[PDB]
Amino acid sequence: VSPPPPIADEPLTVNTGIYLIESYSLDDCAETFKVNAFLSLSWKDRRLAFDPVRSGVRVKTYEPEAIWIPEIRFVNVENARDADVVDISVSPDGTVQYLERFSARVLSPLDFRRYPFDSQTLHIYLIVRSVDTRNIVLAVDLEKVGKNDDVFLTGWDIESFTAVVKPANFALEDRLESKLDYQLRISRQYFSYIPNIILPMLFILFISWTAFWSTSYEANVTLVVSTLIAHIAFNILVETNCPKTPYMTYTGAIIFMIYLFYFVAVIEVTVQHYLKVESQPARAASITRASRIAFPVVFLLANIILAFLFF
Amino acid sequence: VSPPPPIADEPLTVNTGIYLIESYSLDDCAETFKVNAFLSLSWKDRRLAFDPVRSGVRVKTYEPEAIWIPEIRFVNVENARDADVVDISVSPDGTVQYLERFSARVLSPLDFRRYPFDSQTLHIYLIVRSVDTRNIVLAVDLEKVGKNDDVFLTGWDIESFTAVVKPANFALEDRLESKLDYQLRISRQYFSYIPNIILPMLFILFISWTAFWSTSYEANVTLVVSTLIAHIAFNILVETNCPKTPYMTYTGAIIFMIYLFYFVAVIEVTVQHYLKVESQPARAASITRASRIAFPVVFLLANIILAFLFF
Amino acid sequence: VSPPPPIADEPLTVNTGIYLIESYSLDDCAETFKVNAFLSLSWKDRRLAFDPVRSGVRVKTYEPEAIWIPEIRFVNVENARDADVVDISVSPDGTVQYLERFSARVLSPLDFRRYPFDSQTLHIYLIVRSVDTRNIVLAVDLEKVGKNDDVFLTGWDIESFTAVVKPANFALEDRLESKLDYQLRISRQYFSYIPNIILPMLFILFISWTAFWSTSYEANVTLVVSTLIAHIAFNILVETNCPKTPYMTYTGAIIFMIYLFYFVAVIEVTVQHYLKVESQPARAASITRASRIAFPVVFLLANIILAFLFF
Amino acid sequence: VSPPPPIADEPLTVNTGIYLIESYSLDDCAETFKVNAFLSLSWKDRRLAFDPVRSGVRVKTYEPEAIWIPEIRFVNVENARDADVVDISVSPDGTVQYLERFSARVLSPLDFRRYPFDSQTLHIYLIVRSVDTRNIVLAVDLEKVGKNDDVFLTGWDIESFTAVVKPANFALEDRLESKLDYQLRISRQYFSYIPNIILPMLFILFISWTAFWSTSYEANVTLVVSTLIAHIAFNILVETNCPKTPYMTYTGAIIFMIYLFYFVAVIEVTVQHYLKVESQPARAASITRASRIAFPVVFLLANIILAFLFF
Amino acid sequence: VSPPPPIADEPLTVNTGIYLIESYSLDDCAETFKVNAFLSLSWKDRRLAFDPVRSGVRVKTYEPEAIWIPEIRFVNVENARDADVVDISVSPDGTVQYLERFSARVLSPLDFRRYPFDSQTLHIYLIVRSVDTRNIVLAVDLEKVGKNDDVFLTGWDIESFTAVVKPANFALEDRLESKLDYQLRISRQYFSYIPNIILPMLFILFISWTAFWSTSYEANVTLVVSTLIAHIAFNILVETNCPKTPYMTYTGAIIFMIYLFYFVAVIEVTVQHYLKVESQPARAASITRASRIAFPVVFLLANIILAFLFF
Ligand SMILES: CC(C)c1cccc(C(C)C)c1O
Ligand SMILES: [Cl-]
Ligand SMILES: [Cl-]
Ligand SMILES: [Cl-]
Ligand SMILES: [Cl-]
Ligand SMILES: [Cl-]
Repeated sequence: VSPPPPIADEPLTVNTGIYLIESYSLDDCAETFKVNAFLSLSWKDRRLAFDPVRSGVRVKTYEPEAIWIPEIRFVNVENARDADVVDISVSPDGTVQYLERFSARVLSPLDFRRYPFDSQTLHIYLIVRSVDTRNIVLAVDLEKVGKNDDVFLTGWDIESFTAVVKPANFALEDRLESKLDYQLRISRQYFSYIPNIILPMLFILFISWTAFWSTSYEANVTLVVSTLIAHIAFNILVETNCPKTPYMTYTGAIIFMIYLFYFVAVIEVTVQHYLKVESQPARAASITRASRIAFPVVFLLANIILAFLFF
Repeated sequence: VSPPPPIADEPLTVNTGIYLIESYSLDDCAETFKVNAFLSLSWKDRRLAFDPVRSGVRVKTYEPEAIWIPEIRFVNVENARDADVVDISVSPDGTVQYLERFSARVLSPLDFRRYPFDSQTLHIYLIVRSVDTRNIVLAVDLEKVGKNDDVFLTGWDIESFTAVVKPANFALEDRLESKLDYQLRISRQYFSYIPNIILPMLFILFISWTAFWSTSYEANVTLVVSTLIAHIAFNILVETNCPKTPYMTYTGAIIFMIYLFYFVAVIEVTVQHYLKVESQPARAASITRASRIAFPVVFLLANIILAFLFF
Repeated sequence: VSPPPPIADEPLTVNTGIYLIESYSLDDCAETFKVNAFLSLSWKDRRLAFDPVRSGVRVKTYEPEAIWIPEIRFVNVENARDADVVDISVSPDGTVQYLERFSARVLSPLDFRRYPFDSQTLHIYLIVRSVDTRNIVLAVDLEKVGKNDDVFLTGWDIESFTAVVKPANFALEDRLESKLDYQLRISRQYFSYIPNIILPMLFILFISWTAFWSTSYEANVTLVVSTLIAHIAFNILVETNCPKTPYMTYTGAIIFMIYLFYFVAVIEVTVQHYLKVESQPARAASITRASRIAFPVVFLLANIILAFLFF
Repeated sequence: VSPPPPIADEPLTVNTGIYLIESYSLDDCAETFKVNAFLSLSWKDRRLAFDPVRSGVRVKTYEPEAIWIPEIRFVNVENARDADVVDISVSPDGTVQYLERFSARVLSPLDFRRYPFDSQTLHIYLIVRSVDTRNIVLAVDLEKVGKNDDVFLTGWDIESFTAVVKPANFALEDRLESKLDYQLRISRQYFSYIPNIILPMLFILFISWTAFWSTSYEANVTLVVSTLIAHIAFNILVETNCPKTPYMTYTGAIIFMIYLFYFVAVIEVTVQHYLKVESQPARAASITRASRIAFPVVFLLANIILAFLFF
Repeated sequence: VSPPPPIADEPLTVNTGIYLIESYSLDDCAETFKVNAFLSLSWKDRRLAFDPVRSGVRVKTYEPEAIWIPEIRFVNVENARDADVVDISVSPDGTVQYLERFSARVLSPLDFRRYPFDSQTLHIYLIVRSVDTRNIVLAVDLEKVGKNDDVFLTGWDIESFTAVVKPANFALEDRLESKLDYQLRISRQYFSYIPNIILPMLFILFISWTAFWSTSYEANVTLVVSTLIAHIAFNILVETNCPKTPYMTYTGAIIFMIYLFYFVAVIEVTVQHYLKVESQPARAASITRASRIAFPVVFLLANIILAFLFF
């Protein structure tokens, strides 16, 4: 229980590897996701070297307490990881082969600007603090990085689980720290978004536009205002249950634009009636007639503009 | 505390068995369910063999620390299982009989495509990682698999708890892994759906269809739009409180179709009025007259089509 | 640390007793409840007997580790109970007197068929698995079963805390099990239900029935449909927040019947108008006049029928 | 690790004291509140007496394991308290000075009858069970009982933290129990109630009363019914999120009375119209004229009656 | 062990420093936030002094058990912090350099008076209780206080992480206490508030004001009342999900004022109609004409007054 000594001035290279067993509980609101994975660590400790002939065994198994193990920690975890040592094995030269199974709630931010057509890169940061006697540097064993084929996130297509092989070495509180980046690339698999959210919302908006084919101010007030209540009630029904996002999203803009369309529709209805009351049914009829094309066209173009702006 | 040695080159067969005591907290949203069960393990360690004459005892009881126990883990659990060793018993030949009581929150995906007439297969995966000295393989003792008769999940019929006797042996990180599949088959209790959800949502839709027996555009706008609000408010009332499902479900389609029916009903109402204003009460009356049969018939057929498509 | 030996062939009788200190968090939805209680165990271990004269002491206090204690477990608990040994005391003849303080989230199903006029029987099942050497049977010490007078569940009258003195001995995985049933009888506090839920729901229904005193189809459509929205919004306001119950409840039936009454009221309104439009104000007036008595009477009788059926 | 022996037949007096560091998470629904506090215990165990000359030290510090500490427990806590021993100090005479820092979710019932003008007395019950060798009695050290000035509960004024100095010694399961009552007196902060809840609810109700200045049955149906929906939606907006209270509260009564006022207003509207249709516009006008004063006056009086009844 | 001895009469100075690694789960409702940070402690224990020449080593590493470490605690944490000792290092003069990684749910009150244009100062209070042998005082090592650049709280700009260098030394239960204040200054990201909350809420209000351009009492009742329902439904849609704030906020006032504006708008509508019915269309027209400017102007000024009052 002291770090291994350097042959020359070299730092201790710890070979890492994360193998995802299970990925679950991705909370879009909290920006967290839970993982069940294997963490494999490998380093050279000469104090533990042995001759396979005079020992008989080709590999020696140790208990965590018995030998020096580097203090590897996760940077972005909520509570400290729940680890269980699976195996520790020493090869004749002194190469330790550590493997543990852990579960962790990882904090990784999410970008909803392009929701529900968004892709995310989830991060798992590995860190090691360099000791008094010698410096510790992390390295990636690509043979020890992967994920089980069964690894799923409902409503997401899991593209890849890879690691940024070059560690980000830096000084923190007068000591060296080696930081490794493991990336989980996921893209939204939301198909049912169209018939469940977009299409009913659009039907309600269209229902308001039928007031451009009526002259009954009482039926028109009922149309635009009652559809505005329906629109809001529908949005309470399909609510993301997430706090408001500080930035403007694609879907956020569309919804804003829809509120603006209900507003402008009321203006038209109000004008059409006022012109009729002021015995000017020529202007009242022309406005209503224009609105029949004006509303769908402006809506269609404004959506094309937004879609272009976000994607 | 070292694995038992092989007679010849054979792997160590560990006989498993899960006996469900309690099943609870099935979360449709989270795709999780909690379990209280017995995990019985049984293997042969010759180092432990005894003569009942020299020992006096017909069976020897050990403490977990005293003997070598295989590291059996669950694949799909959220946090590591809460285990309590009930009993460890060695028979004269060296056959170990381990039994522990555990509780675990198991992650198993759910298929809502046929909801609320759906059946689900809940999974409990047992795994063992092969050691340095020898390979470990899992096997099922069918006498040690079952469930208490009292075992219940409110709103589900618990059909069976069985295990896929042939383990899925595979290589992972240069070591053999032996995986076992325990399946909990449950089917839903869909009767209260009819009076609680289907019938009221239907009454609301029918209330809209009474606009095919009226010529009052003001009363008809009120009918279709106000029932559309009622429909949405009712759906907020019977809300599954689950995130939206990425795939299209049977119930999802019906609801979509209902929104489309409210849309088409507004088109009819609008047309009826426009033809009536444009002094064409022949076409206005004929359309309304058709709609009286057109709407119920198309609805009935479209539902028959969907029911056939999903089931 | 081995079970006590039998004088003859008799099984070991462990005398149990649960004393409720606190009862809390009764979750109607989850079908669980939390408890703080004392669990008192008493058995005869001769290996521990002593002469009070030679020992000069009445009773000898032991530490849990020092002596053999039977593995008593709860059948219906979520996580394993949080136990704290209060006292272990041996009398001269070897009668052990164990007492521990525990807290447990107990899973006990609930029957809402007669809600909110329901009574429930909460269960706490104690179990012991018989060992290799000898069989263990549970017994009830009635002097050690009770509850503190301060024991409360908000919204329930706590009737009794008693135990089914005869244990349910049965075989499980070729070993004997001794199961004891502790019952907590609670009845509901239904008074605030009348002014808070029943009466406003009834006022909303009556408001719709005023359409039987009007001939204005526009005012009548507004009446029945707007009260149908009010009814739903009120139900969202008084929502049980519980997943839907798979079975039909008393309150479930009443609400279903209310939805059917809103439906039939729309039929009347529609008919009355159609007959008036078809210049038949004799039938239109007679139907409306009947409905003024038909609706309250049928509602009153249909309730009487339901109340009789459930109680 | 055995209780201290009595000089004469006296019981062991343990001097207690709770000092609130932080109070938080007061859940009105759950009737629980969380606390961070110091629990100071002091008793004389002569077995621990030392000579300051032979020891060098004027006070000796011990580890919890090393000496006999009385088993002090909380009666009304959800899970067992999270304790951390801060200091254990013995002075030559054998006087032990224990101090711990604990956090606990305390269950104390709440009386909402006078909400939001209510005051509550939160309880923290300390208990000690007497042993075989000698009886243990709790006592209060008033110098060791208080609260930090920073101690806050959002929306409450924290009046006092005091203890009922006379313990409630009683027999339980043939052993003596000494109980101590610590009381946290809090009163509510109710000013934002008026503008946030009471006033908008009253504006909506007044909006309905404008139907006493109109003869349009269609505008009047819309007024009373649409305000009844608004009233309900507003109540969903300001919802306490608490299960229904089994007893009738002050606020509960006001809301009930408001529902009754919407009901009676519909009766007026219905009557006024029926009398007008039955060509009796003398009675129709007189009723409406009365209602203009009848409704505000009866409402004002009925509230005065209720306020008097509850306070 | 035992505290270090003083050279002269001086108190023991413990040099503290908190380095935020992760900040997450800021709950505006619960007035709590979670943190992952390093806690660095440093004091001089002469008992540990050594000669680097005689020792060979320039620094000695110890295990927590081996040496005296001061009991540093947090004042405002929910449960006791989850700590893991990273490193303990003694320099030849006996200066201990302790470093641990902890995670804690910190309770810090929030002031919503200026929401959503608010800034908050989150607190982390460090405390040490003075022992009998000697007094302990906390000090800040400014080189050891900071935050990772990646440290984020969604929807907030993290301004600074600093400590109030002068500790709050005070007496508590006849012992000295040294308190340090660590402050996390955050300001809100209010831009998405305008398009998401302020603008749609405003449109809904303007929709009501169109009743000043209509004489149809039926269309006007529908306008003001239906927009009042829309306003409430929209507020249920954008709900903070936070318990009501005991104090009056800026947004609280605006919303109250909006409810008052819906009320006054109904008064106008009612008056305009009553004057028209009482054949006084001169006053009816003049009021409506004034309201067209009166409502926007008074609203604009009243908002200017409020904005000035809060900011
Ligand atoms: C006036 C009447 C036809 C009406 C129109 C719009 C909305 C509602 C409800 C949702 C308040 C309504 O009752
Ligand atoms: Cl970690
Ligand atoms: Cl596991
Ligand atoms: Cl248990
Ligand atoms: Cl406790
Ligand atoms: Cl702490």
